[PDB]
Amino acid sequence: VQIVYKPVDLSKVTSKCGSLGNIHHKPGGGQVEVKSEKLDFKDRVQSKIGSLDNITHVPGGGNKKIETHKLTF
Amino acid sequence: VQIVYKPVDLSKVTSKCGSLGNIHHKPGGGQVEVKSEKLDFKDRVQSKIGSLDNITHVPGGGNKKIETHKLTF
Amino acid sequence: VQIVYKPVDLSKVTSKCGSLGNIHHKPGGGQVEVKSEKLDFKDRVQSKIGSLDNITHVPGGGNKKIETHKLTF
Amino acid sequence: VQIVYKPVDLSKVTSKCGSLGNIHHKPGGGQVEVKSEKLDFKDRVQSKIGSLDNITHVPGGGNKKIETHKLTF
Amino acid sequence: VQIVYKPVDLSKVTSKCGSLGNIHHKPGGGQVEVKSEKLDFKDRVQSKIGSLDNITHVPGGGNKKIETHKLTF
Amino acid sequence: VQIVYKPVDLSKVTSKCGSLGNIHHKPGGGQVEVKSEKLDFKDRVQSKIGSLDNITHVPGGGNKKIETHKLTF
Repeated sequence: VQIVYKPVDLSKVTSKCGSLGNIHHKPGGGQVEVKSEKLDFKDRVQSKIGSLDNITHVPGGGNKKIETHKLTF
Repeated sequence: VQIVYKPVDLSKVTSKCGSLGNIHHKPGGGQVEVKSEKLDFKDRVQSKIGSLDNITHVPGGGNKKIETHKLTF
Repeated sequence: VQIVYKPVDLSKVTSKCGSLGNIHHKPGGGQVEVKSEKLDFKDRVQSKIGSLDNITHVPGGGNKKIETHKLTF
Repeated sequence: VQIVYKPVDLSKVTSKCGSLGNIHHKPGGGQVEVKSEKLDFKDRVQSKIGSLDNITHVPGGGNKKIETHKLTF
Repeated sequence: VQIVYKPVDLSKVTSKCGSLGNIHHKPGGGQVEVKSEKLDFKDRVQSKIGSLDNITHVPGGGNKKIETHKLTF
Repeated sequence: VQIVYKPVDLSKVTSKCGSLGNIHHKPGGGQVEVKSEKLDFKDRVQSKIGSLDNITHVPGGGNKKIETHKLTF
């Protein structure tokens, strides 16, 4: 048995941007009011209140090559 | 048996943008009011209140190449 | 048995951005008011209140190559 | 009279367990509210209220051999 | 008369357990409220209120041999 | 008369546990409120209130051999 596994790649993944900017992200500008009375928790509680986990992501290029080569005999 | 596995790939994935910008994202500009009375929880609670997990994502190029090569004998 | 595993890569993953900036991220500009009376917790509590885990991420290039080679006999 | 009582016993009672666990028992997570007004007992009273006599029993092996030998002459 | 009582035993009662754990027992997580007004008792009262007599029993082996030999003459 | 009473035992009652642990027992996590007004008892009263007589029992091996021999002549 001969197996020859010779995949060849000359690919390009490219971008050109003349400028990138003037980007505004303002989560949670409105007031948040939470009022709790006489509550009863008999098991686990997770509480998030306000402005959490918000992302601004502005990469000058966010290009991806994802590449898997697999041989199973 | 001979198996010759010789795929060749000269592809290009490309973008050009003259400029990118003036982008405005404003989640949760409105007020949030939560009033809770006499509630009773016999099991687990997850609570999110306000402005959470909002994404602004402005890649100057967001190009993707996804590529899988598989041989099973 | 011969297995010859000779994958060849000449790839490029690239970006050019002429300028990158004027990026604004303002989570939680609104007031957060949390008022609790007579609450009763009989198991674990996690509480986050205010402005937490917000990300600004502005890489001059955030390009990725991900490349996996596997041979199983 | 000759009586020979010679039962012979090479038996095995056996278990193998790869792992045992992740067992949750939560009796009485609901509230109990008892309101008694103007009751009249002319004899003995036994009252159990709440969470009583609850068993969790998790033996790593819970085998029984029960063996009775009786001779009546 | 000859009576020869000679039961011969080579029994085994056995377990092998790879691990035993992650056992949770939470009786009476709910509240108990007992309100008694104007009650009359002519005879004996036993009252149990709350979380009583609850058992967690986790033996790494719980094997029993129970073995009774009786001769009546 | 001859009575020979020669029961013979080579038995074993056995366990092997690779690890034992991570056992949690929390009786009476809920509050107990008892309010008694204008009650009248003409005989003995036993009252248990709160968290009483609760057992945790975790023996590394909790095997039993019970072996009873009786000859009645």
